[PDB]
Amino acid sequence: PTYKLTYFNFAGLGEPIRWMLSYLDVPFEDNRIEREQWPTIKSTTPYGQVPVLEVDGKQVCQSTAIARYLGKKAGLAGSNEWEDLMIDTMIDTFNDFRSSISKWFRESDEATKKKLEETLLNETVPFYFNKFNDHIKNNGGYLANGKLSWGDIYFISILEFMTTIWSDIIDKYEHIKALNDKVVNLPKIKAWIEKRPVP
Amino acid sequence: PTYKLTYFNFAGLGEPIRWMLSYLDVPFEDNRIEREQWPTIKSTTPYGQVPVLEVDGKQVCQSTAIARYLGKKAGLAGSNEWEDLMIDTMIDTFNDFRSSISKWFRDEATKKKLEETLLNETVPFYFNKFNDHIKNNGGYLANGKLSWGDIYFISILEFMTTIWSDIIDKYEHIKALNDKVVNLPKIKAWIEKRPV
Ligand SMILES: N[C@@H](CCC(=O)N[C@@H](CS)C(=O)NCC(=O)O)C(=O)O
Ligand SMILES: N[C@@H](CCC(=O)N[C@@H](CS)C(=O)NCC(=O)O)C(=O)O
Repeated sequence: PTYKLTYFNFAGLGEPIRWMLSYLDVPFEDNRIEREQWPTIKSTTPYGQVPVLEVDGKQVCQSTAIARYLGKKAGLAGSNEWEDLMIDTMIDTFNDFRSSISKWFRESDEATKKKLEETLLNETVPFYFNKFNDHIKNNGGYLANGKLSWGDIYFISILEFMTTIWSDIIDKYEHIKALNDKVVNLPKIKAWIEKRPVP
Repeated sequence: PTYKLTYFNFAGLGEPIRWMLSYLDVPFEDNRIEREQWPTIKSTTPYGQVPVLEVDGKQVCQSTAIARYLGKKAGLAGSNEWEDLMIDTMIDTFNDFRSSISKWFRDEATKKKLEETLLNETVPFYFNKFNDHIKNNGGYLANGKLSWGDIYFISILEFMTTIWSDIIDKYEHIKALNDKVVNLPKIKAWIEKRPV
């Protein structure tokens, strides 16, 4: 198939798809958009947002849906419906968490924003990350089913983005950091990290 | 297995799971939580929220994940991974739409303003696209055939209609999809026995 990814010129929600396509070892166009050109491109997307992955000429959006699809293609999904449920539930929970990051990112009042960041760093992150940490510990060192999934790749690629703001944030969570080191050293993901544009 | 669904005593995000369990034709305990008891129950849930579906005692959360799981068990998912992507992408987009709703649900004059953006901007942006998608793709959200996404979509829209009675009336293909789904025998039977 042909693959063309459109996203902004940073990691964000494009990166899970880039990592999955790299893991899949397929060529793909990495179409990156500057923030300056976004009001132009916005009206061209199916629902006004990126990422968009064009597969054999058909535009598909939603980072999670696409990651799962590529995960199936990659052999990084479940062996049965229950195993896929174990992956899906963790990523939907992660996406509930990262909604908090989005609220903080889009706040225009600086003092409120500082208040969101405080709540985020001292209540929200511990609440979710202690559970994620305990879950990974008790699930074989992975998000789900004791084995590598597209969920692990989605989780780590997006957490890496957080490390660009709060650099130490995942360090104290031993099992999150252990999954992080494992994923970024998958050879094709490692390669992508080495060759990817480094803003 | 045994199934126990815990959610509040209204439709909301529990209703897609109730509809899917009904469509699956399996017995389940419909554990409907009153707001008064929610502070007690909240700490017992995996991540502080409902719905929670207990499957032979194991707690699973996340309404979309559960609906997809039950969808696959019910023969209402895709025939291949492309077809499953077609369902999954529409529902994640619908969940983006829903996210705008959730903020309203969370001062009665600032509520009145959030509600004007929802009805006047957010709803028309999304529902025009959903309506035309359904129109030009066989009368369903994905792949020209009934999926768990249709169930999820219509059940949550039905709950939105209990607040904004005319919200889908101008979207004739959405309304038509609604009418198809709620007249499915297993669904219809649920709608008749559920709390008023
Ligand atoms: N649920 C969507 C969220 C996509 C999304 O939020 N895209 C943002 C960038 S991360 C965007 O397009 N912002 C530009 C805008 O909203 O105009 C997904 O997971 O792909
Ligand atoms: N992504 C979750 C969202 C769950 C959610 O937002 N649950 C709300 C009710 S619809 C809740 O439990 N509110 C009570 C609380 O947060 O204390 C899902 O789809 O199940």
